[PDB]
Amino acid sequence: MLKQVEIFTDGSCLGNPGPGGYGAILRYRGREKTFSAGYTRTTNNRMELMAAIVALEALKEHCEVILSTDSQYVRQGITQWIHNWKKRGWKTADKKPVKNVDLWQRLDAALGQHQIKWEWVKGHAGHPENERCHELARAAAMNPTLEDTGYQVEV
Repeated sequence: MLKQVEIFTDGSCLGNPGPGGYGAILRYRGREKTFSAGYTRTTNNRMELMAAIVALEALKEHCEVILSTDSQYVRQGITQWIHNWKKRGWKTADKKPVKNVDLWQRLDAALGQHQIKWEWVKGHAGHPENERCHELARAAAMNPTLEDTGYQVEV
C-alpha cells in the first residue's frame, strides 16, 4: 500500500567463516534510514540474507517495496529455491535442514507481508546506494558487535 518503499542491501564477510557485516538503506517516505551491524563469526551468504531481513522487518505497514540487491544467493532463493523448499518441508534430499533455514524462514515470513518488486543489480557502477551499503557492511565487519547465533559448521 505504502506509497513506495525503496530498499538497498549488501553484506560482506572477511573469511568463510569470518567477521562480517550488513548495510541496508530504507527510503520510506521522504525519509532515509540506515541499518548496519557486525558479527564476529558468520559467512557472506548469511550477511546478504540478514541485510534484506533487517530492512524488511523495520516495516510495520503492508507496503509496496522495491528491493535492490546484487546477491546471486538471494536471487536464486527467491526465484527458484523457496517454493520447492516449502513443499519439501525445508529439507534437502538427504533429509537434512536446508542450509541457513533459520534465515530463509525469517525472510519468508517478512516476504508475505508486502508487495515486493526485486531489482537484481549487476555490480556497483551506476548504483551508488548499493556502493554505500557495501561501505557500511565492510565497516561493520571491521568492528563486530553481535554474534551470529544461527551460524553452524554443522547443519
